Amino acid sequence: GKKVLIVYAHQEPKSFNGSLKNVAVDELSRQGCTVTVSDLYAMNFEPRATDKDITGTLSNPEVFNYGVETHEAYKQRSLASDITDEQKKVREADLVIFQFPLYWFSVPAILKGWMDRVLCQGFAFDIPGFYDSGLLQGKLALLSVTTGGTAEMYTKTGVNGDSRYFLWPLQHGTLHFCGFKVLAPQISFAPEIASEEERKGMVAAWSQRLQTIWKEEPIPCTAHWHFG
Amino acid sequence: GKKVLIVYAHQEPKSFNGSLKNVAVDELSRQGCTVTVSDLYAMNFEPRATDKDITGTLSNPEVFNYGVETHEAYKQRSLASDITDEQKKVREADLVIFQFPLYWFSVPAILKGWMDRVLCQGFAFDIPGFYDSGLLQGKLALLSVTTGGTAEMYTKTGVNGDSRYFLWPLQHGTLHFCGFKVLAPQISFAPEIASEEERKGMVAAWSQRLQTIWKEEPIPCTAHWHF
Ligand SMILES: Cc1cc2nc3c(=O)[nH]c(=O)nc-3n(C[C@H](O)[C@H](O)[C@H](O)COP(=O)(O)OP(=O)(O)OC[C@H]3O[C@@H](n4cnc5c(N)ncnc54)[C@H](O)[C@@H]3O)c2cc1C
Ligand SMILES: Cc1cc2nc3c(=O)[nH]c(=O)nc-3n(C[C@H](O)[C@H](O)[C@H](O)COP(=O)(O)OP(=O)(O)OC[C@H]3O[C@@H](n4cnc5c(N)ncnc54)[C@H](O)[C@@H]3O)c2cc1C
Ligand SMILES: COc1cc2nc(N3CCN(C(=O)c4ccco4)CC3)nc(N)c2cc1OC
Ligand SMILES: COc1cc2nc(N3CCN(C(=O)c4ccco4)CC3)nc(N)c2cc1OC
Ligand SMILES: [Zn+2]
Ligand SMILES: [Zn+2]
Repeated sequence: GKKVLIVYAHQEPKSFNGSLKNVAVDELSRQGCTVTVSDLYAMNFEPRATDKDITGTLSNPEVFNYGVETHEAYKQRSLASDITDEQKKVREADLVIFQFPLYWFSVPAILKGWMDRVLCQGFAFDIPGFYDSGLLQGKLALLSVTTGGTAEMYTKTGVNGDSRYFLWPLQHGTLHFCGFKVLAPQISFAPEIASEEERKGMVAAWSQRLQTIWKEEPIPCTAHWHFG
Repeated sequence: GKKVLIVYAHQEPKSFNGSLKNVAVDELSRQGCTVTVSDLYAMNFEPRATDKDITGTLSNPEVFNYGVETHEAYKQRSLASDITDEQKKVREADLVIFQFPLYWFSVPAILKGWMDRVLCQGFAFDIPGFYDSGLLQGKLALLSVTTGGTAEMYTKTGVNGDSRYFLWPLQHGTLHFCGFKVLAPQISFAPEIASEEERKGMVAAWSQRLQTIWKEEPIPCTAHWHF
């Protein structure tokens, strides 16, 4: 028995991202997995890292330091409940899938805020207690990303460089840092450009990949994998 | 005369980032430059890309495509005023400095939202206006970043890898894509582990570099430079 959290960042249910999220839910549900979706836009999820994220007495009220104050708030249980709600979902999950359109070679800001606010020190990592010693060790993570650019454009000799270059901050700097084993990303290239058959193909490839997701090995989340 | 925009993303005026922003203001002001600051947290800047970003009625209110709708709204002068306020500052600027602490090998979400919302198709880029021909060509951009990790931690065979690895999505994927010439980043490594005198010295060095900022050449913003 397995628990899956899908962190989903798209404004439009009828979008290609919406379809990818829906087939994920359908297929994991069919397998008998426990499935939860955090639909960040529908939740109006707060992306800003602010002093509103701590409800208790601040450790240093004269000079506000977000990292210091959230680490302390986590230990004291004085974090805002929207953060601790998300942390519960992550804690219980065996696999976390991020479903999002690529925005400026990265996640949309609303999802960036989820990373900034939910993955605090004490919960997701400590110093020491990061990368292979990260606190979310034992969990799997997977990026399911859609692009405007074609696969052509995302090659080493294309304008945008290889797709793996833009994965580094997310796969390594965030997920690996927190101790996740990272599964190979699912990149669905340029669905707005693609034909009807090509889009249906991309949806079914994801659906089909999910059938055997629990048999996959993680990537070696290293500089060499990303950059060669 | 030169116009500079500083897009600043820290919650605390007394912070190390705050000090770096303040010396940039002081030094560029001393030089006679026109200086504007967008203090994102103080503005409570909206980071979410939503249909609220378009005023009046939408191009296709059945299926919402942010990219399409904001491109159309830009062309039809129908974007929310927080966005168009920022676009005016960017249009008039000769240099845009981004002052921020590194969050997860990237910009804080509030700053990511400025990028997502302000740099829309029609304003910052178009077909064929991207990279070398991007719509903001002729402008300079500069990332001034503070980190938790020391410089040693950010070496090519360090835990965190090379600094330039994380710069790629920001410098190339974003700024170069819009046509900016990118100046070398100012990276202020690990202010929190001090010393109080060593912090003084990083602030001073940023100020010193700003003295000759207009003489500098842009980096070659290529896969090669970063990797
Ligand atoms: C601020 C911003 C920054 C961006 N930065 C980048 C960037 O840095 N690099 C880059 O490459 N791109 C970038 N993009 C482009 C962006 O990544 C794409 O527009 C997005 O990935 C497309 O996914 P979508 O779900 O919105 O597509 P949609 O427009 O929703 O889908 C395309 C088509 O697929 C159809 N569809 C939906 N479901 C199905 C289904 N079940 N079967 C068949 N068809 C279906 C839809 O009806 C639609 O016609 C950026 C976009 C924005 C707005
Ligand atoms: C969500 C999150 C994600 C993060 N992700 C990363 C990451 O991926 N990689 C990484 O390396 N780090 C990361 N960090 C750490 C972060 O980048 C550092 O905490 C930050 O850059 C420190 O900058 P600051 O301005 O807040 O320092 P401050 O705490 O504000 O500065 C340190 C000291 O400088 C003092 N000071 C202020 N002005 C001056 C002055 N002019 N002269 C002398 N001293 C002065 C202050 O009083 C303070 O004591 C993350 C932090 C958070 C909260
Ligand atoms: C090559 O890399 C990039 C590609 C991008 N594509 C788009 N779109 C989204 C909409 N498209 C369409 O097919 C389209 C046409 C009509 C309706 O929809 C593709 C262009 N928007 C961006 N902001 C991009 C940024 C990039 O690099 C930073
Ligand atoms: C190696 O790369 C990383 C370094 C990090 N350092 C910190 N600090 C900054 C240094 N601190 C301090 O001296 C300190 C101690 C007490 C108060 O302040 C706080 C933790 N916080 C993060 N979130 C980091 C994330 C990283 O990679 C994703
Ligand atoms: Zn890694
Ligand atoms: Zn470049």
